[PDB]
Amino acid sequence: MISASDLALLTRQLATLVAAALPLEEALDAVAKQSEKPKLSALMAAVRAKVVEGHSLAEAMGNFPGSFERLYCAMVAAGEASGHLDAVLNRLADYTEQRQQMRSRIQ
Amino acid sequence: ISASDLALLTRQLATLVAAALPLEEALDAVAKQSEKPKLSALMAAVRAKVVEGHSLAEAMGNFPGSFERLYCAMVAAGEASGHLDAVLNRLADYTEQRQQMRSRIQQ
Repeated sequence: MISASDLALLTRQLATLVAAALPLEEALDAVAKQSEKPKLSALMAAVRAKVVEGHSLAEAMGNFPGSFERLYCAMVAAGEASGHLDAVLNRLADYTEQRQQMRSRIQ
Repeated sequence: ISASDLALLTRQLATLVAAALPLEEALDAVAKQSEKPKLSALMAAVRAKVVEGHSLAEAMGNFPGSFERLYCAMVAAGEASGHLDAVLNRLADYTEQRQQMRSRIQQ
């Protein structure tokens, strides 16, 4: 069960690195290394294990539906299917940053 | 540039510098990923000064309409200490905090 601010941080970082043409495995590594929360490092490294293991990012992410909801994984799947993963992650970073904002407006 | 623009660019820049991209590749990458030609141009201009041999802090310093004195002094200091990566992460938190205040008010 992931905090909306923590998902928004991971997704912005990942979108930035993937857009900068880091290989996916390296991008997931950089997001795991840069995390302040051990639980977030582990999560990103676990997703990376699956991608290195041969799974797509969506399938990898799909292993953690408490972190990565169905809509988010299907968005990733489609970007991978089209060769536009970087566009889809940039879109998801905006989306996730809106949910973080809604959660701070109340609490 | 706006508060939300500065927040985005600082977060992007922190993420890339932390991933060990050379500063000139990090600035390029952030200029490429911007949807606003004014954001891209600013970042290209900062990069120009940095390729001309200036510090990031001096480079940013030429645009006091975007990079406040405190922002620059933090960058200068991180450059001095060999910890620009840590300084940009802190500025990325600061600029996000600021942005989400102007957002609580914005609606």
